[PDB]
Amino acid sequence: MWELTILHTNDVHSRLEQTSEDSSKCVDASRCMGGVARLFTKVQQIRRAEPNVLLLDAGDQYQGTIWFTVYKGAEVAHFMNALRYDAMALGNHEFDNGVEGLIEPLLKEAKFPILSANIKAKGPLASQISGLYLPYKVLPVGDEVVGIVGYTSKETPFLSNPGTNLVFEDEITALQPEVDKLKTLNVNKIIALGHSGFEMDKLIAQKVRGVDVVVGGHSNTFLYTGNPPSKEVPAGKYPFIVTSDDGRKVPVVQAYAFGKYLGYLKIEFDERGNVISSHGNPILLDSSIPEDPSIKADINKWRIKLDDYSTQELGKTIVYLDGSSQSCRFRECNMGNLICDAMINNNVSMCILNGGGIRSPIDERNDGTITWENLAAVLPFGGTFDLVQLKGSTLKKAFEHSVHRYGQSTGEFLQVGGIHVVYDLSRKPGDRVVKLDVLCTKCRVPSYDPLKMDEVYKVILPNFLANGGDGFQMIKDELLRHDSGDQDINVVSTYISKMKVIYPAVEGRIKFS
Amino acid sequence: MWELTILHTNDVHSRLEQTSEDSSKCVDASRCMGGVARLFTKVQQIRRAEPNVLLLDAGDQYQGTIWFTVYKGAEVAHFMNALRYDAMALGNHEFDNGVEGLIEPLLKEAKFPILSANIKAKGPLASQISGLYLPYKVLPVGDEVVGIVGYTSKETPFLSNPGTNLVFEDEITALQPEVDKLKTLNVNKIIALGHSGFEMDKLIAQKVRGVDVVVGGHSNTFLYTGNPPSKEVPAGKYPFIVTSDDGRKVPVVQAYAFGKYLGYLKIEFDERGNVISSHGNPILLDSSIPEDPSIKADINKWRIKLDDYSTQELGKTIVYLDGSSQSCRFRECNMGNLICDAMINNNVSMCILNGGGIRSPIDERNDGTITWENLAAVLPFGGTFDLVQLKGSTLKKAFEHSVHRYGQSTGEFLQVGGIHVVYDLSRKPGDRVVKLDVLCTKCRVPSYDPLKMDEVYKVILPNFLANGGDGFQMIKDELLRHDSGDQDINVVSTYISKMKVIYPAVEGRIKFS
Ligand SMILES: CCCN(Cc1ccc(-c2cn(CCF)nn2)cc1)c1nc(Cl)nc2c1ncn2[C@@H]1O[C@H](COP(=O)(O)CP(=O)(O)O)[C@@H](O)[C@H]1O
Ligand SMILES: CCCN(Cc1ccc(-c2cn(CCF)nn2)cc1)c1nc(Cl)nc2c1ncn2[C@@H]1O[C@H](COP(=O)(O)CP(=O)(O)O)[C@@H](O)[C@H]1O
Ligand SMILES: [Zn+2]
Ligand SMILES: [Zn+2]
Ligand SMILES: [Zn+2]
Ligand SMILES: [Zn+2]
Repeated sequence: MWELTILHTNDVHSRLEQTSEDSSKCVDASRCMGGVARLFTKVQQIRRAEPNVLLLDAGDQYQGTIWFTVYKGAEVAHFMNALRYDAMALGNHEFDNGVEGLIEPLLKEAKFPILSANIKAKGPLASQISGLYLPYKVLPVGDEVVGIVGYTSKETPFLSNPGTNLVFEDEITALQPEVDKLKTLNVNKIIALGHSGFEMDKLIAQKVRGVDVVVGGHSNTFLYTGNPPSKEVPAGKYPFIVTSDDGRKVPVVQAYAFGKYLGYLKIEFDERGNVISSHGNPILLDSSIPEDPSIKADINKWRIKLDDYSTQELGKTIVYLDGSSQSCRFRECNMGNLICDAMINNNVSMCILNGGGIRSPIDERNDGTITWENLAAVLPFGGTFDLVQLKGSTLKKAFEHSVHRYGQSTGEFLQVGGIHVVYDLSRKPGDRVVKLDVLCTKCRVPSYDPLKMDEVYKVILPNFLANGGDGFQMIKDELLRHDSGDQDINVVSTYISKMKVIYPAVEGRIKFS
Repeated sequence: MWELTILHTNDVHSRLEQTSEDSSKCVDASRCMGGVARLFTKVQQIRRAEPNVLLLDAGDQYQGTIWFTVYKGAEVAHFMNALRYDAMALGNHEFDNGVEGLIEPLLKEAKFPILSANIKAKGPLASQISGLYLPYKVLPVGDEVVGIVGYTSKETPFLSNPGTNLVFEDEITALQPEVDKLKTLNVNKIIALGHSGFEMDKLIAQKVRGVDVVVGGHSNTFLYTGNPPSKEVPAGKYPFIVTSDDGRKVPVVQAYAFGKYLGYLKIEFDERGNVISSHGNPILLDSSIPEDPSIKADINKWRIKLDDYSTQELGKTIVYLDGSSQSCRFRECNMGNLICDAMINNNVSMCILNGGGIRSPIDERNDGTITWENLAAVLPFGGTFDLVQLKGSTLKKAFEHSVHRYGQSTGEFLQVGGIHVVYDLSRKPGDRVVKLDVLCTKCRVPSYDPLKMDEVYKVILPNFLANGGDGFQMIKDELLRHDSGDQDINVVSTYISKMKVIYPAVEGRIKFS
């Protein structure tokens, strides 16, 4: 009989400073949430109350806000060290700044094991990272040992910039020998901590024999048993119970994203390291839990650098800039419309944009003041808006891909400019596009004329889509001409200043049967 | 066996200086048309070829271009005197500058009879304007007399500001005693010259016993026998033959508008002043007819004052600003979209605009340069964009009115901003609106939601529509609140400068089944 409490965050994405209800910049501080300082209070509060506790992270601490743009990992290592994190799995966004952008700020400065069993190293890089990350860590909790095995998304080479001298083996295949190794090492209790998404977490739980619990991330999954405290609608109960082939009931947990919730999972274990009972719920980190003062003071010490890099007004918004996943990945969101307008205004009649790239909404309640900061949250990656030459057939395929797996918060949903697309989800994937009228360019007056397969159109789109990202291989493998455009933020920054006061709308660009 | 040639212009609307194929400012002078100087050449050319000729005008020289804004009638009297016009009927736009702004520049300076039989004067104005205009004029042509009887639109009190001491009696009723008078005065030939439109011209021809020929205007009707020389599609043959009740075939003519065509009509008359034969066609005044040099020199000697009209680009257009009647009064024209955007940007989610108020397109081929001159052609009246508070039922009625007599180049067709209307012309007038989704204002993110009858909307529209013009009595008799807005031109002038480079489009705001 042993009691362990697992506390977990996943996909925080640089929300060190407290955010709004929608994870945008904290506007109303009385009705504000999350943050590293507020989490310190709840973590500390749990730590004293429970006997054996583990604060874990399932990746994606990188990107999302100006904190990352400025410190590039210095904030993550400093504040995760401050919060005394027990362990963290490598996320796909941890490789965004190349291999050194992982080695120099985080891997060298972290006072905690950073894990990953399915990443193997070769050649020059082989000895550089050797020992900086481990496949597993056997933490001594009380008078028991707990083995944590890490894993990072198999698709990280596509999804980010991990490098050429790192190899991403299959999760379940690379995890099993490491779990079996730990079992022989008399490690009765195995947590698997990884960044591969909910569906992959569930088969890990069902397939990897010996994993007592799965703590994942990547997909921003929100799980809840009961009536949720906020706008987040749950995908299942907390914990999600997977019945392994072993005959065990393996709990699977996720904490949404942006440090809005601290995942709490209490576990009763037997003499042999088997879950007898488990229960919990992700704790909503809201104003009812005070931000720890000493830790918040350090955030303010690290804020004056961030202040200079976004302490002035660029434009004003009278509409709420809806840059939320719930809207931008399922329907035409006004933020996507704004960015597309900004793109064409920077030069072409068509713009295409992956909803996945819309990382943050912008709140108009702060009188509409749109600062450099509000916006480096919407566009945190520093890509560009590149010119392309596409065939009508090529564009029809991309729209077909746009809703190929619709309804799974995937980022391949397109936000458009100068395109009027209508979808029918009742039909089979591959024949769901019902209309695609595009804005004419040879014409003297622009009018929407249906797309012709055999005609060549000039579309402006992010570097990510030109690179063939989000599975848009047809764009990369069928384009006629690609051109290096201007920096993504500066396209929206120059447009906002030019407009002075903005007000985009859902005007029927994307429609559904 | 008498031969009379009637030469006629109608609705020139201040196109003294030659214009483009679309009556906008002359861009390419080698492919340019119309104008007072070019007309002088063709008129003089006809005059020396034919024996008995009459140069007549059926109204509307006033308003249209900056020539009228600056000289307010000095140009009309000076150049019509130069062109040696024989007679002119009063048009509805002649009263645009009140009753004094007609008498002071034109009525006192014209070296030709200005006619109108259906305008009667009362009280103070009675003796002021006594003799300045006449109901008829008996011109001596060769060794014969020709009686011309004038008429101005019955609805001029609504259509413009004709003062308060002028009374507009019915045309056919006021014309008949004057034609009967002339017949008793032994005046065998009667040509009726008036500004009431084509349909009214045809009933005048059928009904007023004794009228040998009708030469009209107001409706910009283009008539042609054969293959037309330009974009103007004809409404009938030239001359249009009306069969009068007293067994005569009465010819009816019109020469489109803007001085693009000089209407030519050949007439064989009998001993008793009866048309035996008649034939003609409106002559396309193009570069193939040279502009008379002496007269063009005078146009340039005056032009010098008009030159200080923003001879610097307020803004640039990359699209052709389609401000033509053919588009703006039948479908959603990009010019109407531009003005509506300018109105909401000015200071509300909805804008409505009468297509009639779009008096001129703007040509983007002149390096895209938009000047105060160009804008004065689109918006020549000096109205204002007023705020209104109308209920859904009231707006639904206005949209029904919009297409109540659709297809007759009437100005009550609405151009919109933040409104998405769909019409079905197959249905009965009063049941023609199938969709009317409006842009929400109480919402945080603007989205198009269907209009509710019992809800109030805050629409921005011209003062012309607010004081119930174009038969939109429902606007004037059902509004909840009206507010004095900014000047029409200055709303578009401030918007263009703010945007720097504009590019409106036909984006589906107005649609049809
Ligand atoms: C230049 C491109 C910048 N990046 C990052 C990035 C990509 C690839 C390399 C990279 C360099 N190289 C080497 C070139 F030689 N190979 N590869 C680097 C960085 C990106 N840009 C845009 Cl526009 N969108 C991006 C994006 N990354 C991701 N999304 C979106 O994120 C969505 C998922 O979001 P989520 O569910 O919260 C899961 P997670 O992102 O929280 O892990 C997707 O559907 C995408 O649409
Ligand atoms: C402040 C309003 C300015 N005006 C002029 C005007 C109206 C009325 C008074 C007037 C002052 N008052 C007194 C107020 F206390 N009563 N009445 C003066 C001037 C106007 N404004 C706008 Cl927005 N549109 C106008 C307009 N006039 C006409 N259209 C349009 O012209 C179309 C027809 O064009 P057409 O076929 O070429 C025939 P014609 O105009 O060549 O004769 C119509 O359908 C209208 O839409
Ligand atoms: Zn993430
Ligand atoms: Zn991730
Ligand atoms: Zn006219
Ligand atoms: Zn008229």
